[PDB]
Amino acid sequence: MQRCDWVSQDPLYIAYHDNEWGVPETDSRKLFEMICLEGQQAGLSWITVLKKRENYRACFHQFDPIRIAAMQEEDVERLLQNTGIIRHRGKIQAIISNARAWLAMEQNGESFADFVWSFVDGQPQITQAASLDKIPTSTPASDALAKALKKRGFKFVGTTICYSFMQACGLVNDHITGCFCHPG
DNA sequence: CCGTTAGTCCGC
DNA sequence: CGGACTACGGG
Ligand SMILES: Cn1cnc(N)c2ncnc1-2
Ligand code: NA
Ligand SMILES: [Zn+2]
Repeated sequence: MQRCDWVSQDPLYIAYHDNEWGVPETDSRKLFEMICLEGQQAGLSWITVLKKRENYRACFHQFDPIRIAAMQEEDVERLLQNTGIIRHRGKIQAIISNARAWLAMEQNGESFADFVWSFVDGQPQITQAASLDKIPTSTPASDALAKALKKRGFKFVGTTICYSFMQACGLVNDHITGCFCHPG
């Protein structure tokens, strides 16, 4: 089975690639979880975060924004000691900030899913790249999404993070042409 | 440019 | 073994 260049031999990474990455996600809560996990990747490899994803789901209340938004300074200082996540105060606080930011949107008219999908025009763009070096790391759309998220109070959401989120949640489909998951 | 994680790599 | 190095926040 030929797969994208970034997939290691780790079966956890293989299942994530085959079953989740690039598959259009339209659920607001799932999208919220993914923008949070992409921010947790900053400066690190994605596999580090993926391997910890079950720990994140346990520590952050299955990414239910109401439960997250109720977390306090004491929770942050507790999580800073938890070796199952990334022990970085700014990143832990970012998940809490992001949950409050999502609530401020959703209690006030704006679907997070409608909002992120507004940065793509119709069907997800399918890459024409045969190799990872020909796939962009950010685009005009990811630039726009990052700027809009920051305006709305989100943290750890720059253009490169936003583009990786777009790939992951299938707002673009960046499976290389030779990958068995490419919609060839 | 400087600071940071977790993890890899490299030199002593 | 300890240090360098490695997409944000910062100055
Ligand atoms: C290589 N890769 C695969 N999947 C994700 N969700 C990523 N975020 C950053 N880098 C990523
Ligand atoms: Na759209
Ligand atoms: Zn692929």
